[PDB]
Amino acid sequence: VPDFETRDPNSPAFWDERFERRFTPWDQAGVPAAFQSFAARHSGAAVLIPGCGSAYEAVWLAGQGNPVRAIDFSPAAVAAAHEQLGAQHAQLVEQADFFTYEPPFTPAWIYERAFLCALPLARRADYAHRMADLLPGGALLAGFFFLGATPKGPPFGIERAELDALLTPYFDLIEDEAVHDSIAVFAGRERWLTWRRRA
Ligand SMILES: Nc1ncnc2c1ncn2[C@@H]1O[C@H](CSCC[C@H](N)C(=O)O)[C@@H](O)[C@H]1O
Ligand SMILES: [Cl-]
Repeated sequence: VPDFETRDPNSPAFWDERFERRFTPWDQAGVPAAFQSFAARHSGAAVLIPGCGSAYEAVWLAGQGNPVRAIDFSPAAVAAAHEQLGAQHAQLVEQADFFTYEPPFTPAWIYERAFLCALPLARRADYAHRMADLLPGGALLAGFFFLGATPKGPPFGIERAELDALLTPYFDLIEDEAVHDSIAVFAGRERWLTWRRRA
């Protein structure tokens, strides 16, 4: 809605400007219900959260005791995460490029929310390879996927068939659920998808 002077979503400065001016349409202001029920099913799982933004989910996982690393290449995003994490859990977030970052553990679960749809279309192929590289066979890429093409972006919507073309060479779809606490921008568009890394 506002007039931003950064336009390249590949740049951390792009996301800085949105956080800095308080224009963050994607922000849930909390932990989504489906994240909570999925995480309860995988209480021991080591979790990577790329493009974590405010990182509400990392605070929640800290309370459940999962190993977790949340990363965001945006300084303003990491400042937002620190506000949520406080000094107590600040070490769970790092300012890092998802496409460069090596986690200090092998993830059992990489949690997706409003990250794939933050990426320019040209970064989608990298996303798939990176997820496949990070996840061993049987491990999970699971979270909220923003389905259906959009005219502009971000958020860049993705057609179901294009998402298949991206992930099925590496993942089997094993869950596709309606979401019952979605915010306006994602209402009726996001779904919870669980992808299992192929062996
Ligand atoms: N290559 C990259 N590595 C790490 N973070 C990235 C990234 N590309 C985009 N991002 C980050 O992804 C975020 C998209 S906004 C989504 C934030 C959060 N996942 C939420 O659900 O609320 C921004 O904070 C941006 O800085
Ligand atoms: Cl986003």
